[PDB]
Amino acid sequence: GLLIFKPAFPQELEFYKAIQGDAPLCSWMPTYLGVLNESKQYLVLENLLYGFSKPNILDIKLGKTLYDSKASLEKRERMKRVSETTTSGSLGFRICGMKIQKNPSVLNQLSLEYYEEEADSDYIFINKLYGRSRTDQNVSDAIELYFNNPHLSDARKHQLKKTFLKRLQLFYNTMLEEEVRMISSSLLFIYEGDPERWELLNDVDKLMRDDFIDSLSSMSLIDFAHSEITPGKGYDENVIEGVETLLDIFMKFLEHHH
Ligand SMILES: [Ca+2]
Repeated sequence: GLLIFKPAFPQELEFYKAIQGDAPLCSWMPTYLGVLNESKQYLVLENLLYGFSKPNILDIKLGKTLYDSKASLEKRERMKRVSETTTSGSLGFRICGMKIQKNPSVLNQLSLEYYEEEADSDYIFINKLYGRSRTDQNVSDAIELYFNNPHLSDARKHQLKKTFLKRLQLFYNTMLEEEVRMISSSLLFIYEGDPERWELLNDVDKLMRDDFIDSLSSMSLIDFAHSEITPGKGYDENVIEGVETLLDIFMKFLEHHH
């Protein structure tokens, strides 16, 4: 599963084509490889899950404003409602979903309405209703829940929080330099839930993802159907505000853990 096939939206295709010592934006994105035709067209992308044994996935939507210019006022109105009623409008980001290995301690406290199990795996899908119902006060706990893998020691969970903080510092620095406007893009977090793989790699976790063409965790930026390059227009303040909040949250994870 080296590759992903995503239905092509012309604006997302144009964004990948336009893009592809602070890191450049492209280094956060999946590698775009081309298109496949059916006709139905698909974007062919690097699979960000490739190489993980038990990937644990967190999708976060970036921005207070959640519509672009091309939006019909019907969806413009729907998107203002989403922003106004979730952490998007207050904090600049919201949890969109997760797919994580179930932790018995977690499952006991989480409402049945917030997730979908299966018999065929140890994985739960944490749904949109969960992410939309997070408040400014409990959203930090929701992120700590993501990391609460039953197979990882407290030392490894902490390492990951620290590594992702560093990625957020680097991503913030990238965003100060990029002249783009990105609407409803996601940061995609992935970490390795299999501690045999932590053994194999001796707990060494690359800050930046290996260039695909020529990791125990990764942070990526995905979903560019409402993105475009905007040279001369300055940095994306809308997105950076969400990043600023994530930085505060992740720095707080490190408090008290001397
Ligand atoms: Ca080893």
